[PDB]
Amino acid sequence: HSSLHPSIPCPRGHGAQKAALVLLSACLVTLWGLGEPPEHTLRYLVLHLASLQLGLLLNGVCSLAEELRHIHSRYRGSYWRTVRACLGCPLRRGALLLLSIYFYYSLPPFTWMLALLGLSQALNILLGLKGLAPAEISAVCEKGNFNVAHGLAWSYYIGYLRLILPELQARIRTYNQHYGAVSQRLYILLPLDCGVPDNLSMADPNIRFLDKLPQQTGDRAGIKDRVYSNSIYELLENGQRAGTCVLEYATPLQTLFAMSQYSQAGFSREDRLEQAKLFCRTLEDILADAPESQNNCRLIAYQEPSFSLSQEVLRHLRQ
Amino acid sequence: HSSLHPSIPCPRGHGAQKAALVLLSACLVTLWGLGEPPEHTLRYLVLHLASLQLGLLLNGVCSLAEELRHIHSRYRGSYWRTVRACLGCPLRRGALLLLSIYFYYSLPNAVGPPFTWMLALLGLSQALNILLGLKGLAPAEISAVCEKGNFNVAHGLAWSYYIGYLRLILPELQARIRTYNQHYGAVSQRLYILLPLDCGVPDNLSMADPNIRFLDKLPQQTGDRAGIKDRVYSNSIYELLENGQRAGTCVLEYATPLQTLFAMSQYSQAGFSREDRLEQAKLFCRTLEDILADAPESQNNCRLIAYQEPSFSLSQEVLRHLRQ
Amino acid sequence: HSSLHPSIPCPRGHGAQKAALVLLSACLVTLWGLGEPPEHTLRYLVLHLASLQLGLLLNGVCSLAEELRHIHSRYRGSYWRTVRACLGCPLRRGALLLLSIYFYYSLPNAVGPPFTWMLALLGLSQALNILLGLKGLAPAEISAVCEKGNFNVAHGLAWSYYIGYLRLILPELQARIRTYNQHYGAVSQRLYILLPLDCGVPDNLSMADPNIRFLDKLPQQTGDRAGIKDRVYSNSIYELLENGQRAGTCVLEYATPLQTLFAMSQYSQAGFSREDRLEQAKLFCRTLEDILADAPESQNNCRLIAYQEPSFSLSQEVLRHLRQ
Amino acid sequence: HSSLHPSIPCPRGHGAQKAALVLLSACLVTLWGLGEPPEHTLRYLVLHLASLQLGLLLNGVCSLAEELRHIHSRYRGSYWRTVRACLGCPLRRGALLLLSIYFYYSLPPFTWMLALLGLSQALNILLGLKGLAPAEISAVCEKGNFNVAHGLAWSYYIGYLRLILPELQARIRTYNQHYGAVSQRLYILLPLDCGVPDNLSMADPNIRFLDKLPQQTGDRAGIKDRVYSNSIYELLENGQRAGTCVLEYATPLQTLFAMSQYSQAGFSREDRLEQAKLFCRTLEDILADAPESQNNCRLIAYQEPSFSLSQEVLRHLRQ
Ligand SMILES: CCCCCCCC/C=C\CCCCCCCC(=O)OC[C@H](COP(=O)(O)O[C@@H]1[C@H](O)[C@H](OP(=O)(O)O)[C@@H](O)[C@H](OP(=O)(O)O)[C@H]1O)OC(=O)CCCCCCC/C=C\CCCCCCCC
Ligand SMILES: CCCCCCCC/C=C\CCCCCCCC(=O)OC[C@H](COP(=O)(O)O[C@@H]1[C@H](O)[C@H](OP(=O)(O)O)[C@@H](O)[C@H](OP(=O)(O)O)[C@H]1O)OC(=O)CCCCCCC/C=C\CCCCCCCC
Ligand SMILES: Nc1nc(=O)c2ncn([C@@H]3O[C@@H]4COP(=O)(O)O[C@H]5[C@@H](O)[C@H](n6cnc7c(N)ncnc76)O[C@@H]5COP(=O)(O)O[C@@H]3[C@@H]4O)c2[nH]1
Ligand SMILES: Nc1nc(=O)c2ncn([C@@H]3O[C@@H]4COP(=O)(O)O[C@H]5[C@@H](O)[C@H](n6cnc7c(N)ncnc76)O[C@@H]5COP(=O)(O)O[C@@H]3[C@@H]4O)c2[nH]1
Ligand SMILES: CC(C)CCC[C@@H](C)[C@H]1CC[C@H]2[C@@H]3CC=C4C[C@@H](OC(=O)CCC(=O)O)CC[C@]4(C)[C@H]3CC[C@]12C
Ligand SMILES: CC(C)CCC[C@@H](C)[C@H]1CC[C@H]2[C@@H]3CC=C4C[C@@H](OC(=O)CCC(=O)O)CC[C@]4(C)[C@H]3CC[C@]12C
Ligand SMILES: CC1(C)C(=O)N(Cc2c(F)cccc2Cl)c2cc(C(=O)NCc3c(F)cc(F)cc3F)ccc21
Ligand SMILES: CC1(C)C(=O)N(Cc2c(F)cccc2Cl)c2cc(C(=O)NCc3c(F)cc(F)cc3F)ccc21
Repeated sequence: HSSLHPSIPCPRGHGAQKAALVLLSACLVTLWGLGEPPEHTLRYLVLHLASLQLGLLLNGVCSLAEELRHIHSRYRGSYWRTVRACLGCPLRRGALLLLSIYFYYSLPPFTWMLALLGLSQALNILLGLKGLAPAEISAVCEKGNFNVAHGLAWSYYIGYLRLILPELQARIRTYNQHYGAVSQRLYILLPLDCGVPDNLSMADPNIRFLDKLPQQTGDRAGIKDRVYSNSIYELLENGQRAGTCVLEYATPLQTLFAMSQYSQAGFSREDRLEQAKLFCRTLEDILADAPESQNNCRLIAYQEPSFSLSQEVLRHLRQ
Repeated sequence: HSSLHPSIPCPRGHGAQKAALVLLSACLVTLWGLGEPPEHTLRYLVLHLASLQLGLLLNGVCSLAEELRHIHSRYRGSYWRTVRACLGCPLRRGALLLLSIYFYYSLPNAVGPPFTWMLALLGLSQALNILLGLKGLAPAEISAVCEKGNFNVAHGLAWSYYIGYLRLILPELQARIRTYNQHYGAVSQRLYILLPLDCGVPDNLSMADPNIRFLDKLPQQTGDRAGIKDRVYSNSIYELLENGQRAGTCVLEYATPLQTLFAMSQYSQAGFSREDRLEQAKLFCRTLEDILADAPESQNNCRLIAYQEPSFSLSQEVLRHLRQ
Repeated sequence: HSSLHPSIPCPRGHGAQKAALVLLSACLVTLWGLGEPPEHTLRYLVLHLASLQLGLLLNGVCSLAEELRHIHSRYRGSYWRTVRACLGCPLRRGALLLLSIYFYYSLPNAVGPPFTWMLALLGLSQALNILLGLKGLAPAEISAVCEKGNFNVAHGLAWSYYIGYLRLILPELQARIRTYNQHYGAVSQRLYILLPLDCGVPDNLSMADPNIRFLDKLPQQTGDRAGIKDRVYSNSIYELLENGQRAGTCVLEYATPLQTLFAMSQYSQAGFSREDRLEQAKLFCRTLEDILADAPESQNNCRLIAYQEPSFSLSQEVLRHLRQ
Repeated sequence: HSSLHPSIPCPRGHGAQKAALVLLSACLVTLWGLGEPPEHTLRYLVLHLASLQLGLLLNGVCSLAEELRHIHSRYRGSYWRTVRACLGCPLRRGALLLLSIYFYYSLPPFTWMLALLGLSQALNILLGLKGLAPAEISAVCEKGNFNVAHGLAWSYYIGYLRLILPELQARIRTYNQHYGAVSQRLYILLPLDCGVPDNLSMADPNIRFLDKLPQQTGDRAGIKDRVYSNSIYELLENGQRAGTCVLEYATPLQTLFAMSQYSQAGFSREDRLEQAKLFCRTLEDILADAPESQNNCRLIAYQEPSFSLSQEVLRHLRQ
């Protein structure tokens, strides 16, 4: 469970499997109560599974009709890779297919039923009856890591935080020697609504600006001088300075907001809120394990309901 | 169809629906030939669809158990949104469930068990599907769902690259190039972005090809971003050597997000494989190409270079686009 | 739900689908009670749906005749796009047409004629529907289609008002107000927009309410737009009288697009009725409210006043929002 | 047929009615050939129409379930207005409904068939089978004038062109007296792709800028001084001035482009192109009839494929 903010969803668990197990127990008890012959039960069950497997075969063929066009670009020119992409594993799938064919032909008309199954399966593709529910899609994305926020969080850590955080420790001490000493941490603001104004004082006038740390420079991706700059802010309580820290907005959140505005992005407000929460979770998880963040940085997540933002930083700064 | 590189896949098309239509026509012709009673055909088709709908109901009920745990964080604390996520649409799904229940209870059936026995078996089979994983999507179906939904990481990386870096710098780039030319051969008036589909992206460009060397940088651009008081955007100028003599000079850079894809491959915590890296690298190029095409700020002031290593041509690749 | 005024309609909801679900449940219960053979029920339901699909095919064929004339101008000169526009989706529609033809030819029927006789009658009835206009949409269905598709004129007017005027001026408005206050009681730091749902909008605001009078204008703002070298955006300052003494002063204007709606009502060539004017005027307010809510440039620097005349309160209405 | 550009679609005609008439003739000839009893033909036809009318009644009831919620806001608190909105005209609809009920009950089970019809109609709403085709929607919008471009064109004429064009004649002469005399017309550019750059020279360097006309001022909508300004441009051919005119981009086209970019607008690229063409057509039609445009303005529509834009203005300027 995340410690940043209550609104952050936890990773999905096994609850579906437990519900399926309860359903299995109930179904078996019901079959025991009904008193129908066990052999007929087994026959019907195996026939149903065989029919499902054959429907899977036909759906895979329909998908293969599409994937073969991409054979060169996506599948590097191998027909077998395309076939596996459509069927998952041709060996296991072929074994189950042969078993299903044998059992469905033996146990019982085969040809008429096969045609009826193909007709049913074709309508599923054309009508779209097998479109997955939002929860099913969300679970698939989270397990596979097919998420916008996943890439943004790793991009943020790999590029910015990985480089600057080690140097941050040295730079802050240099500033304190040159100059009221500032806290020895970088504080990152995570607005779950993705506000992120470019001037921090506009967010809260109690946060006012102070001189900058020494610039950090590095050679990167063919640009010989990438300059990394950090600003210092003072926090006002009762109208006087009550804290001083190096402060940031998570810039990737600004990308999520902009994606929500552009029509070409295909990115909605609901996607923005879900991905914003996900971005916080994965960034929290990575920094926990990351060697670079010994004690160097702090994450602050908040959700505006007259807001406390200045007090929010102070609370963690005092903490 | 992408113009950057032959290997970049085109967006998926309707071919699956065309194959489904061919299959449907063939199945109808086969039923016509078989000569079985039409009423039996219709009855059993409807019964199969009804059984599928009931299995969907039960699977959603199983899913609903997990989502109810997240109700407060993921679904705004409302039960209806949870049920909507699990079942897709309560009204349409309820209508189809009523139809399925009515027709399966009412109609005679010889291929399937009576209603209650059938329901017990259907729940048993759905529980087996859930526990064993017998219904998992194929990787091609997952890819189709992701590309239709825009769930890929490369989509987010490309949009971040456009919104943060290019959208700001490209407008100012013309003025900075004119200033550099007037203050000072004259650099070309475009920014050239290199896209290695293998995601190598060395920091020191000289390491990639000795025929590329570094000149004095463009004037720095500064702007206030995300609560940081103004920060530097900088660009480097390079000269290109043909047989050891300058054939061309240009403003040039690697696409930084490709380094993120490569690093994500190395880190175990990322759950990102090398196969994903190549797939997402191609998708990044395709997405960025589409963005810059429509983007008004990027009209003819930007150019993309995409290549894959087969002694490499890199310096010639940049020269090719410059003289073109 | 809009906050501007009680009379502004909320967006349409799902109530129609809920009523349809209630109807479906009642019909299923009625069929259950009637005790007629289930197979007859299923057969005749399927036959009715098949007849509807064939009628749709014929109607699309009739429509296709008109669209083929426009092929080059409206459909890029491609036949497939014309057929797509007429039939919606060739693949899905073809699948359903094959199903309909197969089942109607194959199944026995007592309520309808044999296949060819039925086809002749169905074409006759569809031709009558087209010629007589017997299938025209009700005005409520047209309104639902328009609001779902965003086909209303008020949508375009609101988006033009936001994109052209407010998006530019509102950011500069703060600096202009600060400049006016420093150069010089002090005007409030917000722009107030008046929205008469009757679309009166007189040019001279003093004519609307003598208690409103005009002060020295804000500094002019100039910018280059649409091939015109810089042009003036100007705003007027007003003072508000309570019992003949200044209670408040503000920057204020009528929403110009409402004059367009009123004028469109007067002009015969516009094909725009007074009933449409009131409907679109409310929709304009609702659309603008939604735009400014999400728009980042309009955060707390803009305010909307909406009212309908029942001796009018106008000056008090502005005062209400100022002190609030 | 529009004279601006070939790409502009003409208003839809009667072709559908002619096709329906041909279909009617073919169906009647087919019925004559089949030789089935005419009385059975009439009975079946009337029963089909009656069933369609009853389905219409039930659909109207389902819609009324929704519209009643809006009774106060949209329908000014009248139940009868809501009922008419759902049914179109309760008198004619009730007459046809009573006739349909009578004929369907008399001619033939009624109750079972009525329930089956209701079940069929309910599925149409829930499944959405009656969603109109794009061409049907487009025809409805064009006839009803439910279009974004319709409002934009009238807004452009009512506000800008109506006011300035009369004054334009006087102002141009004033400029010629003060000062190479410029053409006595306003030229408006209509890019069907909705490009519309803010600086015209950027579109084509052969178009260069020249001093402005005297400013026009007016009192408008509570703003005491609305200033209307027009710029003058010179056109280069063979590298020297070859023309001088007052030149404009149609600003509403810029709105269409921006709407295409914003996600909140629900406006696509295809909508942008269709509405851009429609905007040209309606603006062409209105100015033809409008009293104000005696000879004062010219419309130029072009569609970029290295473009001739400067030559395009010259061609019409020479014309
Ligand atoms: C009485 C019943 C009533 C019901 C209605 C039935 C009426 C059927 C009527 C008419 C058919 C339409 C006109 C035909 C002529 C055009 C064809 C062509 O000659 O065209 C063919 C066309 C190639 O063209 P292309 O070279 O341009 O490639 C384009 C590519 O397809 C696009 O791919 P995609 O759409 O995103 O998937 C891409 O997007 C696009 O890109 P770009 O933007 O550049 O244009 C281009 O590349 O596709 C094909 O080969 C597929 C052709 C086969 C698909 C047929 C579906 C199944 C149909 C019927 C079922 C019966 C089958 C078995 C029957 C025997 C019994 C078992
Ligand atoms: C064995 C079969 C398996 C198949 C599945 C069947 C299972 C059925 C199961 C469970 C039902 C769901 C839980 C029920 C408790 C919640 C209800 C509530 O108590 O709630 C009621 C809720 C009011 O609430 P509310 O005050 O919050 O108003 C909101 C409003 O509705 C929203 O309007 P809309 O959705 O855009 O149309 C607006 O958008 C939202 O706005 P906001 O954003 O502010 O929230 C709010 O205003 O609506 C209603 O009165 C409608 C209630 C009736 C609709 C029922 C549909 C027909 C259903 C079944 C057919 C059988 C009928 C006849 C049967 C007898 C035989 C003839
Ligand atoms: N070649 C190049 N030169 C630049 O100056 C530059 N600036 C940004 N970018 C790249 O474009 C995109 C925009 O960055 P964004 O701010 O949205 O996310 C950035 C941002 O959240 C953070 N970050 C990076 N640099 C800074 C910086 N100087 N100051 C504050 N935050 C920074 O870390 C994220 C990833 O940066 P990069 O992974 O190195 O590549 C970025 C990114 O892909 C640049 N690319
Ligand atoms: N109150 C107010 N003060 C202004 O300065 C102002 N400027 C524009 N607008 C209004 O915002 C909207 C956006 O204008 P757009 O340019 O996109 O369409 C404008 C534009 O295409 C054209 N037009 C109007 N004024 C000018 C002008 N000065 N110069 C060139 N074109 C103009 O005619 C259209 C309708 O103008 P109005 O219908 O009177 O109100 C406009 C409009 O509703 C203003 N509203
Ligand atoms: C399950 C199917 C077969 C039958 C359901 C019929 C009705 C009882 C359903 C249909 C749609 C439902 C409504 C759709 C929308 C809403 C808004 C929804 O919004 C909230 O207030 C909570 C969301 C949030 O927290 O933001 C609350 C439930 C409610 C009233 C629902 C209540 C139950 C309704 C009426
Ligand atoms: C009518 C139904 C029942 C059967 C149709 C089956 C096929 C013959 C159809 C299905 C989709 C069609 C294709 C879908 C997409 C295109 C792209 C389309 O694009 C263009 O080149 C013209 C558009 C333009 O002018 O931009 C040309 C037709 C084509 C090849 C179509 C040809 C005919 C196809 C293969
Ligand atoms: C398309 C066609 C003709 C077909 O090929 N099958 C294969 C098949 C099964 F899928 C299932 C069992 C036997 C056969 Cl033989 C089929 C089945 C039904 C049916 O009524 N299934 C209910 C049902 C069960 F019988 C057992 C179960 F465990 C769950 C369940 F939901 C209707 C039509 C068909
Ligand atoms: C739902 C139910 C039971 C019902 O209420 N009707 C009413 C009705 C008609 F709609 C049409 C005719 C008679 C009746 Cl009685 C119906 C009809 C059919 C059918 O086969 N229609 C073919 C068909 C025709 F018969 C004549 C025609 F001019 C065109 C056409 F397409 C199937 C099921 C039903």
